[PDB]
Amino acid sequence: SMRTGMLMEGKKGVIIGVANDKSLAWGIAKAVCAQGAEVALTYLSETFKKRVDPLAESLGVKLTVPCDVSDAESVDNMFKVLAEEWGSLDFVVHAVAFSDKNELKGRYVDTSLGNFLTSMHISCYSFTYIASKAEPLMTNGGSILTLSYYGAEKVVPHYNVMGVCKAALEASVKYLAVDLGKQQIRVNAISAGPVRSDFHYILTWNKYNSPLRRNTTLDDVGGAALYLLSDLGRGTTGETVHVDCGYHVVGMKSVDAPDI
Amino acid sequence: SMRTGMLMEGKKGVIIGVANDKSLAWGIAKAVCAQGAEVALTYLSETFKKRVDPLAESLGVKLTVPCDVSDAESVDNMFKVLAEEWGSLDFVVHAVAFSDKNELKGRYVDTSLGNFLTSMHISCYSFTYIASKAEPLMTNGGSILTLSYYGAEKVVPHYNVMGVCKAALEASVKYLAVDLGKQQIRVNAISAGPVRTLASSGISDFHYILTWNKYNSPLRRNTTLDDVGGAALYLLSDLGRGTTGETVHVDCGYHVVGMKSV
Repeated sequence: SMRTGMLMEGKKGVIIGVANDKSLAWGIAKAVCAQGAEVALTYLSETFKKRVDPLAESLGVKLTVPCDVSDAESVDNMFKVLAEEWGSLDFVVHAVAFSDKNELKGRYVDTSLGNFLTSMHISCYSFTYIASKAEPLMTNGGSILTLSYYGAEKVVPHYNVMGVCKAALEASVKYLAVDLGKQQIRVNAISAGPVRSDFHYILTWNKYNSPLRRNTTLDDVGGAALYLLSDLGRGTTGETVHVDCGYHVVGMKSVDAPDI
Repeated sequence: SMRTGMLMEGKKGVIIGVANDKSLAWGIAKAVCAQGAEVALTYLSETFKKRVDPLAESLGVKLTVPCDVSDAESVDNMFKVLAEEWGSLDFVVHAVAFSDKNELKGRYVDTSLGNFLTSMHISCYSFTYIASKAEPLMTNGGSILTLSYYGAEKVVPHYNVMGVCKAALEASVKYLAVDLGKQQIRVNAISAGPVRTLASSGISDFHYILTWNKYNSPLRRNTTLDDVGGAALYLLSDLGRGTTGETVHVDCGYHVVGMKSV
């Protein structure tokens, strides 16, 4: 639980998507809390609250609030609570995605309408709606951040409809940046490499072929989130920053990496 | 009505989205028909058959079929009709998009859920569904084409959720190209510059968009239906056999402009 710097001192923000200590949302929470941020964590509903409690305790988080990002009334209530507790907000982190697991295993061309719309609602639209509700609380400027992946830009096998959803999200970041920039609110994404069967293969491929010859870590993603959410990042908006050990630059499997 | 070449001789295909003679879909139809294609034109419902009849007659099109891309049964019936008439298909052109006109006037951040979902369904998902229906009719290869716009890539006015929908569409093109390429089916998009379709739309932002593109594009003119037709001829004919997953800009160069023409 050790705080190690003061880069986020005096900044208050909500992180949406921390359900365990292995996730990207957790890596970001740990990084900003270690730099003095005052954080609220969300949990899906009362039934799943006891899972967030100890994560909040280790971070030093004192405010946890219910939020189901597919439910407009739940999101509205969450911001009402933050408004009452804090009056203003400095940052929002949106680390939530959803898509049908079985359709990911199939071909993209076989995607069903229901899965397409559900995935788009949770993975893409929720960010826009959340941004709309955060705006009146972010009077003194601030920073809103979401997460993406290289499958938004190039075809990654079995990422299917999530690639399409993340492409939509990356575009939404740009349109949001224009709307919210009038209030000095930045809007950005981190395009993260995979962090350590299908998943094992993608992770190994990234290890073998990335320029740094390692996988992305939670600490890497936390560092980038600190840039974007602190005063260091005041001049960057509408951007998708790759935090993937350089994988995005590679146009072909390394000649001396093994095929797998 | 006069055929001028043979680039599409022996190719059969369906064009979805021709409702008048001013649209991109019409420009494409005119171009492929003039090169010898056998074309089927869709119309939205029985109400609109009167509007498409004279367009089809002037193109020499003998097959028209209902197709409302929000209704899976309608789409399924359309491909049933093509399979019965032709047995196989060489090309598909998808020129359909929809969003709530009132939300376009406002801010992207105020987009409603209903508008987002409906725009996504019609403007992006329908292309994927149509591609899935075409696949078994194109075992011998061919070409599937959709339309996009620079608002998919960069923020432009009076576009809002359509920018997000088009970005999703351009990503879907890439995924579809991987799925359908083993069968030698190419999947591509044309990112077209704005064209005047109405004498006056009554929307100042549209006048602005058109004017800005005209004066600041490298060619110092607006995109025409002929321009888009020619690009479609590349992508849909044998000339385009080696290109797939691509979004080709047919916008008089506007996409390269970082500031303004001097």
